[PDB]
Amino acid sequence: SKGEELFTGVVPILVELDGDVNGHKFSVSGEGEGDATYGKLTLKFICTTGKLPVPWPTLVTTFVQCFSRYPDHMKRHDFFKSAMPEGYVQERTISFKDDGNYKTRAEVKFEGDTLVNRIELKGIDFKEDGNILGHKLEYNYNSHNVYITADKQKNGIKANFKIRHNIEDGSVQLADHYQQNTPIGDGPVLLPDNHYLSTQSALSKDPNEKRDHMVLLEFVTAAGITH
Ligand SMILES: [Mg+2]
Ligand SMILES: [Mg+2]
Repeated sequence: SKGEELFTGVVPILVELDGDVNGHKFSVSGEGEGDATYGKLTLKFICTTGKLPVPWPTLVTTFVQCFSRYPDHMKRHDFFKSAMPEGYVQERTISFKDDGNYKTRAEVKFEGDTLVNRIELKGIDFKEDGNILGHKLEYNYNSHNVYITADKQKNGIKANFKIRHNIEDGSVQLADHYQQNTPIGDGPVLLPDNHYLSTQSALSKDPNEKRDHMVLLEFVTAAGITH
């Protein structure tokens, strides 16, 4: 199909987010590249407004699942690439257990040859000395499965998953994710059978970077269907 062919090589990525969490307003810019042939993403994010008022890991899922590797036998289930180049809206509610929530609305599409993720994020109901506003989360990331189901009435998909953020005391802060994707354009899109994205992420720091930032290396493979 047309949109999957846009991803057979290395594709430059731009991410731009504006956020307001409990009235703390901030912006982040990111750049990198994806190689969906290998399910591979490399991204660097910079807080352009100063210090990020929430922990970097809490934003990883919000900051391009079109770069997932869909095995050849699963290509007919790849909604994300099928919506390209016109793109898709991706919306989430992220519910931090015993704390606040983020609501995100993003548009993922090509601008020229560059894959862009533009996000508005709103966070409310956070506790002033909870794990988020209190910055009690370790700078690391666990592996998780993203469970995808079709949403035919919206010509799109939904997903549900649980992200676990490690707390500095050794405990875990659960972030329940509910997700909806809808295509922006008028091209045909693929409505998938149930499957999941097996996702692993590593966070690091650029030793030469003094702005508040995050480097992300992520690998994602679609799975759960055998033939
Ligand atoms: Mg291929
Ligand atoms: Mg731990």
